Amino acid sequence: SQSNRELVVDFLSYKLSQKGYSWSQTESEAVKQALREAGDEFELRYRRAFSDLTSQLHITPGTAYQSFEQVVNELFRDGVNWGRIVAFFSFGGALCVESVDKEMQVLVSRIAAWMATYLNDHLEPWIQENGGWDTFVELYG
Ligand SMILES: O=C(O)c1nc(-c2ccc3c(c2)/C(=N/Nc2nc4ccccc4s2)CCC3)sc1CCCCc1ccccc1
Repeated sequence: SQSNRELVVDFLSYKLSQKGYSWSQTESEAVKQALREAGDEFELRYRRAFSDLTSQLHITPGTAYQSFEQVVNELFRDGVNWGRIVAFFSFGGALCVESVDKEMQVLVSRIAAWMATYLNDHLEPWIQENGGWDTFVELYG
């Protein structure tokens, strides 16, 4: 839904404010706060245990959605758990952060459309199948 939309933005803008950048190119906030937190732990703790997915996608302004998708597919080669969804978000942040690093901040809005597309096309059936976002929270919060 658009629940996923505003979630991609929260995660992205946070990841940028953290790197010193600026996105300007209730119980809900609890999910955002929870995803903000898990991504931070993901980065501190695991990110460097897996192959670098950003190394596999050579991000450019003329990169297509299906390029991104086919890379993101790799993440979920062995199924969907919440962790990999976290890693997914972390990935979008790193694409975003790298983009701004390389003077391609135009991509950022694209990367967010991309993730949102990927979420609804690939992951929402799972999330609702596994208790929605309020469930992710009860576990990882
Ligand atoms: O749980 C898993 O099975 C799992 N498999 C994972 C997996 C499976 C397959 C692949 C990978 C990871 C790969 N990851 N490569 C990445 N490279 C990058 C680069 C930048 C940002 C994010 C990423 S993720 C590359 C090869 C395919 S990631 C993952 C979750 C790791 C823990 C997440 C977490 C951390 C703190 C709090 C809550 C949850």
